[PDB]
Amino acid sequence: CCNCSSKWCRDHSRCC
Repeated sequence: CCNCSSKWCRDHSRCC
């Protein structure tokens, strides 16, 4: 999935 180091990842993905 994306990286939790970027707000986009936390917003464009629920893997965080």
